[PDB]
Amino acid sequence: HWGYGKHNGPEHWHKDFPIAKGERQSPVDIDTHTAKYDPSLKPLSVSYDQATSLRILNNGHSFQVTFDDSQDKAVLKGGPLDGTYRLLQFHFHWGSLDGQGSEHTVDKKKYAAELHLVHWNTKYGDVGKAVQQPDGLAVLGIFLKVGSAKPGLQKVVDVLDSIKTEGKSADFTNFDPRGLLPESLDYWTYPGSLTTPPLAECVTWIVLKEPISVSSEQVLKFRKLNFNGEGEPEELMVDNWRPAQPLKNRQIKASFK
Ligand SMILES: C[C@@H]1CC(=O)[C@@]2(C)CC[C@H]3[C@@H](CC[C@@H]4C[C@H](OS(N)(=O)=O)CC[C@@]43C)[C@H]12
Ligand SMILES: [Zn+2]
Repeated sequence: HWGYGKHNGPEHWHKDFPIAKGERQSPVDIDTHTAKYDPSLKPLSVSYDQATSLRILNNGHSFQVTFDDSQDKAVLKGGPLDGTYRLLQFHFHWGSLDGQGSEHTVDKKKYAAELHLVHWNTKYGDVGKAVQQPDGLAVLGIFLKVGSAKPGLQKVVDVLDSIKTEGKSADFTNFDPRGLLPESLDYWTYPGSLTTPPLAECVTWIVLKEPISVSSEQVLKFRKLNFNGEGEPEELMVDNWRPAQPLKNRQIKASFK
């Protein structure tokens, strides 16, 4: 029922998901001058060498690459985190044009897209239990700007024609998510939420300062996806981003000076 349109988009979500007006909603604007450098923050540990990708799926609100999270193979540790977080999936949010698409903003700047690598805390045993906990999930957010191609994204772009409509999936084995990371792991962190329904307040956000560059041809392929199922009136999957929500009583911390 929910979506990104005039009649079912972000301003409607609170009716089915009243936590939409809660105290730790995401995304937020990152005011770079107000974010406090925290020398106590650890470097982020991204251990993706044994990652096992399984499938690529159009879920009607994004496309996602799902991983085997039945063991500690692709894990996030350190940074602001206590314990070990398993990679479940990554997905993107993007715009109809390059001047919008990101969920987080930086001094009100919107990027063309935002990559979310979703991880869950192994102390809760499964992701369904983890989404009920304030420290259940860690989402690594990476901004995309348009310029030079990202070679590590091309394997993803080239299969999107096979998952055009809601509910379509394909084999997507042997994909290495290290190819989607920028040079620097400098980050901002704050306590927040899932950015789609059910908007659960279960996420430690880790947003990288350094964007990755993708080509116009790569983001054009995102924009050919469809929100609709096959047969249904064609509605391009564009502008699948929630705007910035009130920061309320929260501090954004920077890992860097
Ligand atoms: C599988 C877990 C358990 C659960 O209840 C689910 C299904 C809610 C929806 C979640 C999913 C985890 C992966 C995604 C995270 C995304 O949030 S974001 N955009 O902040 O990264 C919201 C959409 C998403 C599919 C959750
Ligand atoms: Zn997301």
